[PDB]
Amino acid sequence: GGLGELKRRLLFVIGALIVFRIGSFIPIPGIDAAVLAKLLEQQRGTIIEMFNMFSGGALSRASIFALGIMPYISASIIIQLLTVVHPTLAEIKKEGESGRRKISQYTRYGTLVLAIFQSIGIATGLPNMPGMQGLVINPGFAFYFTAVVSLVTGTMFLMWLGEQITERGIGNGISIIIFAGIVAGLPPAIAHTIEQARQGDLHFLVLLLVAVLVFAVTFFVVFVERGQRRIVVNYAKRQQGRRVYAAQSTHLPLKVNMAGVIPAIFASSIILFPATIASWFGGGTGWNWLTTISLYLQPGQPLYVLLYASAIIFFCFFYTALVFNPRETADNLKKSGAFVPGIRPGEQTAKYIDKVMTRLTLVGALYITFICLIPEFMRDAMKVPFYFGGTSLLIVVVVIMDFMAQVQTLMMSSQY
RNA sequence: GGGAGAAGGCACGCUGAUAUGUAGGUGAGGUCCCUCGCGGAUGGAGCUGAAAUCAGUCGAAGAUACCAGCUGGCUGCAACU
Repeated sequence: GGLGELKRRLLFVIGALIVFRIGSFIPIPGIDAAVLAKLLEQQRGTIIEMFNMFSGGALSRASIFALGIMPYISASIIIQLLTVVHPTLAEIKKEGESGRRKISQYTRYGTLVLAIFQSIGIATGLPNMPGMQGLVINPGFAFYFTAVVSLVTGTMFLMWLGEQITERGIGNGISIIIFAGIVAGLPPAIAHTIEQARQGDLHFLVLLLVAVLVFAVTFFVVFVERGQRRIVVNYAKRQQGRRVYAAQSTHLPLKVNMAGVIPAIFASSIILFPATIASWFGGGTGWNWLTTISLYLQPGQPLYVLLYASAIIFFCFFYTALVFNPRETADNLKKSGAFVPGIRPGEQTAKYIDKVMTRLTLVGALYITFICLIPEFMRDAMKVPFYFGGTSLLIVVVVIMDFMAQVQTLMMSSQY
């Protein structure tokens, strides 16, 4: 706040959020958001609620972003999938950053194609199914083309905003946009909670217990994320071997979390994808089957909570194992002549680190599972609104902690 | 040539550093050359590894056991194995 350098970046990010907000408050022409918002009040609109949380609340308002930034993440999932399966992309990836720019371009183009396909499916399928129940506009090719091009331009401009915040400002664009979109719904929730509290509909003690529990979860997950296991190693004697004296790290820190919201968003996309594709048909055979299997996975249902929990565990474990590389560490200790008591340098050192991280990231994922599990049972028992949900809290905490970590990192780098 | 191992004396363990194993010994990967091979040069990862010096430490005793010359002076005879 004091430094002007970070101040300009802050004003840039905030301003970007302003532009994004104004752009998100503009509904699609020929679409009434009132009947849509009225439709979400039923049980058939509860299944799309979880998908609405990642749209920044622009889904109910029928803004220029239908799916939000989700198709970009899904596009990244598809790109990584083709990278794992097809060796052709893997070869290009090994050609250096020059091929990484190609993977980039193909990821953006894939995002474009997915945006087009999803625009077509959504706009054509759901409204025109009854048809013309929610929309007055006739099911013609004009409305189709209009909706397609509109959602394409919207998603493209959104990606542009994501690139601008990432480049000309601190932190990730997608991260801060999703974060802002999530925390934007908190003040109306609190306001409506207070207004209904004086009506006798909601008890004050309940809200107090909710707030206290939220603060407790906060303090807890903050305490956990900064928790780490350090490996003590004393090296080295005999100063004329051209390695010592260090003047280096006397201990190797090991963090439970990376940390990032990427596994959470990815897992969210993966789990919600079958729920998203089945939510396009409200009536007909979709009501008899697709709507049923859409009710199979619900934020209020324990099954979806357990499945999403397992997804969180798997994605977080895989990501944590992917980011941290014991090879580079072992090579770093080898070139410096570090000898671990405990050990002998080689491949045996890499197996030890993996052995520790396997017993670490596991119980860490168990902790995250618990933290994600509590607010659902709290929502069932205390009847708290959906803005207090566990996923949103996790996203907020991760985003804030990681952003502040990056800030302190930049301040430490600029210091010495 | 010998006599001579003459006689007589000195250090000797362990641990650390000089060097997280040195001097040497071996010689991978790589790059180059080739009359292209079980080739040549470069190359130094890994592996092996004395000796010494300095500092410390235990014990009455460090060639701690088994192992492993008694030595010197005069003379007879036979040169010698």
